[PDB]
Amino acid sequence: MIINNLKLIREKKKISQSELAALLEVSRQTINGIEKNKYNPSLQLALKIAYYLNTPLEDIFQWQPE
Repeated sequence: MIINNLKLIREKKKISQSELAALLEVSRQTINGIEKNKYNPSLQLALKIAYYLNTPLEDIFQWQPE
């Protein structure tokens, strides 16, 4: 039903828009893909933020078909 997500990590990190905007050193419009990327964010989507976030993708990776 639900799986771990970097945005949830953001929630865990308690990072607000100003801070997220700080994270957003990558094209935000890429997120706009969420229209169709509403799935758990792709690694490319995840990596850009995950790069900044103190959280390995490996641990983060949700190998869930859902």
